[PDB]
Amino acid sequence: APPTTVAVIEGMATGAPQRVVAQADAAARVSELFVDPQQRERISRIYDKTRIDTRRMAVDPLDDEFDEFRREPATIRDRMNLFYQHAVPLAVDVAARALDGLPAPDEIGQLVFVTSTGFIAPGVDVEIVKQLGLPRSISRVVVNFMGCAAAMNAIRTATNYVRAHPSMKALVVCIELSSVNAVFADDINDVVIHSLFGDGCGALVIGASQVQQPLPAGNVVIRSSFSQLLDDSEDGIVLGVNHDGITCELSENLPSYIYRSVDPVVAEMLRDNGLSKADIDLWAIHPGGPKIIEQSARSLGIPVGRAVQSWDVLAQFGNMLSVSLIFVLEMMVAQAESDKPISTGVAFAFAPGVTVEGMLFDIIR
Amino acid sequence: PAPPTTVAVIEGMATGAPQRVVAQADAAARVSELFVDPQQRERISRIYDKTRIDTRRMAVDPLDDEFDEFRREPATIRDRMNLFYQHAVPLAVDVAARALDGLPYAPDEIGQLVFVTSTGFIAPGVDVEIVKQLGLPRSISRVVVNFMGCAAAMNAIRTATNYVRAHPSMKALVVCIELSSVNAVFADDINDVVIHSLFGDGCGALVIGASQVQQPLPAGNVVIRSSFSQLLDDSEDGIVLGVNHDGITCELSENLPSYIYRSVDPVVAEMLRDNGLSKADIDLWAIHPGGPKIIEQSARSLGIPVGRAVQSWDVLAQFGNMLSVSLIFVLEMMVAQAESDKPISTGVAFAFAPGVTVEGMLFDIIR
Ligand SMILES: CCCCCCCC(=O)O
Ligand SMILES: CCCCCCCC(=O)O
Repeated sequence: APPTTVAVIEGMATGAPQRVVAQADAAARVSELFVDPQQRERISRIYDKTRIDTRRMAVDPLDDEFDEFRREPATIRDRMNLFYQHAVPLAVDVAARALDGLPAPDEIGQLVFVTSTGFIAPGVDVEIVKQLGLPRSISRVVVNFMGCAAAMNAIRTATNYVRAHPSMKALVVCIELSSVNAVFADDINDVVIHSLFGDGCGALVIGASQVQQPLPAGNVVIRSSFSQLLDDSEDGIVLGVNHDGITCELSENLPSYIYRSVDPVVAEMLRDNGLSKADIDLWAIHPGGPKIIEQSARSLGIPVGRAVQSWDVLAQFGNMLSVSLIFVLEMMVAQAESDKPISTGVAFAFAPGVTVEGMLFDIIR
Repeated sequence: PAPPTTVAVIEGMATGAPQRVVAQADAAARVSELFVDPQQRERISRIYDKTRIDTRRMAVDPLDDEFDEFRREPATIRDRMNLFYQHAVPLAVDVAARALDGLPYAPDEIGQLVFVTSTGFIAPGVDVEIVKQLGLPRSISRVVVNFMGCAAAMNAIRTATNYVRAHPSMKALVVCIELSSVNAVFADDINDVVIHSLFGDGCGALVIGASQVQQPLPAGNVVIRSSFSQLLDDSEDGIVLGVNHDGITCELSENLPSYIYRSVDPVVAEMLRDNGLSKADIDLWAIHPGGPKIIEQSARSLGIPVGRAVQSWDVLAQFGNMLSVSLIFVLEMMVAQAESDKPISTGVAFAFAPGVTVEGMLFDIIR
């Protein structure tokens, strides 16, 4: 007999590096390194097509001082040291603020640490424990290279924890510093990647509640969680470690995989929870790029602009991989879409596989 | 709400490793050749002898000159990760298939896959090929636990136990694979040679389900009673993992044995007390076979004779240090050869991760 308890987000917080990089300025830095004017207009037409206004970088890519370093080979170890150095102070602040809204450090039983842009042990999860004075006996899980949908896998892990240990809470911390892996382009993909990815941190505090028990406004109930590895999509999203930093490779066919897959997956899931698409008030589509939001919406047969919080996060921060969906959730909690006392929502994102990960959730108003 | 009164059971287990055996004597010969001073070659042979390792398994033949060009060449990390994938998949899939072959054929009951490695980094990775080639459900929950060192199987089991305790109808599959051989480079200092003397290759897989407590279980099942974890202080240097241009690396402090001596007893003592036991109630000590000093200092801390941990010594001797995998090997041995007449054997497993952290389980083997 499964426990009849449910997982609740009781606490959230976001953060990002102080350094803003205007998309206009980034396109200038790149266009300078082209001669043929037919090629310079293609660069500017790429950066304009991103529908990104700003990003936050831990390391300024529009800074000449480290152009020597970013061209130099065999720097991966230095970049991982660089990741640790920025990640700790950012991670610890965001986590501290996710907890600051709430009553007892000895009740936090699990820390789930998510990144696909950092690889170093002992890592940030340890400094989080020490600097926040969490229990030395806390369960730690490090989820790596699960891409942009990694927060969904982390939440599912946290949900399993608190449902097996209802007295206890789980702390989920995601941090992505794409900027630490920035290099001078060889291929088209490289320039496209460098045009989209930014930096951010998000943190969640998850606890268990008895079903039907009353909950304060702003709590998010995780009702249901779904995964789907698709066929003939291995090329879709590819992550690798190079001598000069971690890399991401996105197939030209990725938008086609997204169009094909989203509706059947989301349709089956909703049917399984006795819902139709007309019962969803909130669509938290992963803001990975314009193409990902566009093709996700077209698959679902909803107007592209319906996912306004996704568009807003892309515009202000770009693609922050795992973190992006914590930002979308914070916005949805912060600005209610209607008068309803509960808002029902679907979140999903794409990981290597290709895999579709998502949640059905309720925000209490 | 009240916590579920269910317990996690290992219902399935299997090990594997590369076909290729490499005698410790032969490995020491190749390494001594690449050195000049006869006083230096004495130290190398006395290092390899001191490991108390007889054989290891390599996916990649390290005493093979075609590979020596490559392992001197810089900026090869991507190629080595491609090399990891290429060997890992066939090995991973076989070991997982054999962990499941022990049970009624129902792939649709596997709800979680936890994939553990600190020697490989590539997406989409082995976890995906495992799902496809075994025809596990496309809807299966996947978690990739990376760079949690040699105690990573303990973190994985804890994760799997939380899953099946929240989803009692469902089972979780834990797969650990380490190929140290794909990160082999020519030594610089001392740590380099010591690391290259200890680490080997292996794969282990576990199938975990939930039982109602006191409900009867077949012989060979392992009951996970408790999991425990302890981050220690002034021990950051103890165990360090990093990614280099020419492969993943490991750095072990000269003070690591001191951290192990000081940590193990208090941690294990408190844990046992909390489950209503003393050290005199333990029948099985599954100390992580990381090296002689780790087994020795663990035993000295606990105040048990060093040779008491027989299966740890045997796994080191035959396979060396396989990080996360090593303790699945120790568990298989303990299941395979009963230590006494008792119908249940109670045991403690623990290992060391970056932090430094002590991770472990209290467990019962059904006889
Ligand atoms: C997932 C790691 C890839 C990051 C590449 C650098 C992109 C940028 O920040 O411009
Ligand atoms: C954690 C990775 C360690 C790589 C060292 C290689 C040891 C060997 O295979 O001889």
